[PDB]
Amino acid sequence: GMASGCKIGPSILNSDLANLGAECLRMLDSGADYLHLDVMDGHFVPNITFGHPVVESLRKQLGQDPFFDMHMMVSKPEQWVKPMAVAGANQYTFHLEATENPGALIKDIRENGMKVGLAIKPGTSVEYLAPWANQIDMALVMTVEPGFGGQKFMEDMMPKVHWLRTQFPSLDIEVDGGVGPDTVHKCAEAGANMIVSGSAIMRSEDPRSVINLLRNVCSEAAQKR
Amino acid sequence: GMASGCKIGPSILNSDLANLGAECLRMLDSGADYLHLDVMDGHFVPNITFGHPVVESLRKQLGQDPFFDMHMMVSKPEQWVKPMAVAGANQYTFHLEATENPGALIKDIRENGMKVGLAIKPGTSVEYLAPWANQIDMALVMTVEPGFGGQKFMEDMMPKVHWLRTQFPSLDIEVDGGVGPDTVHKCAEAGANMIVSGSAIMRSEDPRSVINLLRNVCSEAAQKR
Ligand SMILES: [Zn+2]
Ligand SMILES: [Zn+2]
Repeated sequence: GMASGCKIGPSILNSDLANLGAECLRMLDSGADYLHLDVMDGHFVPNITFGHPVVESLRKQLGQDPFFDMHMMVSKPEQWVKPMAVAGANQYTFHLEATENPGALIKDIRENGMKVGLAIKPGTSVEYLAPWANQIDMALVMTVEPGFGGQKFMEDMMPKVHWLRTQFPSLDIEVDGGVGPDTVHKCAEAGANMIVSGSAIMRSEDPRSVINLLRNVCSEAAQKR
Repeated sequence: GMASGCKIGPSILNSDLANLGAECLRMLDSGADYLHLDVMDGHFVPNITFGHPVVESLRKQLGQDPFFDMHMMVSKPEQWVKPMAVAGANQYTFHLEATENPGALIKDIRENGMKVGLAIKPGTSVEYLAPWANQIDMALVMTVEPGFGGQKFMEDMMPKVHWLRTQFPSLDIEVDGGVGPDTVHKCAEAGANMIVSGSAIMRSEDPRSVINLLRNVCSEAAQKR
């Protein structure tokens, strides 16, 4: 199959947001494959993080090479496609629950020169990604309810990851929510190959070591597939 | 009267948002009286800037002394009072157009230990501020339409500032929108004593010089009142 082999994308929300450029560089210097940037508009989820203006500053600072995956937890994803492309995002991961026209939105993301991610919240059945799997670059199975503080990793989401992996062997599948050295085993064995992790990396004196561990656990499961 | 002296609060949206702490420290080291932080939720205005998690990082870096004025351009300002108070905001400036119960919000802001600001956009008659002028710490008369890039300063907003100053000699009155060395005379003469400016200060080589100029022009007007 053509699934990408394991990628680790640190989430930066638990980083020092007052020094976000330096934090990102630290993640990339520790071996991050991509940067997972969580954008929340206070409507789709009960929190407000940052929008395309922060993204543009980050792009000016880091240059063109680093890959930015925008996790768009916003209620009108159609509205931010162009501003994010102009800001320099590489991938636009929108929520199935935030539009009535996913098809048109996928076309617009592509028309704007970005890769397409499609995410689903815990209550949304995995079956609803099926008609879109072959038309996207990456699927995101969330493993916490977004926008809430201090949510435990949800083991009962793994059947969604396994079902996606079984039906679409070449789809890139991301997990996002409480993923760390302990929960990554379950995510990898279930089929996920794109790992988002935040506090487990940000709490460490040695983020390179934590990213290595995540990638290595992910790989050992992927080589068995 | 008890109108505060002249105060300059740089706006930081044209700063390097990937180095926001360093940018705020530079403003403070340049004589800024406060920091004016524009919060936009992508609904009340067509832009998403940043929320309380970024304010919390800023407060942790800069310590307890600097004063943060939150310009809350959000559709549900009731929702972010407690989160902003916990993040360490000093003043919460909400928009009169963003609520049908300004009275209860003013109380809630004060219960959460913050100063109270009340803002009106250009299309909103200044008469609508009057019932609340004595009950707030600061009124904000916006001098551009919020949410759009590169808007010209609106000279036709000056009569709103003057009416406010005449009716409420002890009220602190803020102007926000394309205010700089070339428009500050008009704002001061009209009656404004809190001056928010962006690029004119941010992109200067001598930001202390620009802050001093803005305060000095403002004082020359204030002395004649
Ligand atoms: Zn995310
Ligand atoms: Zn403002």
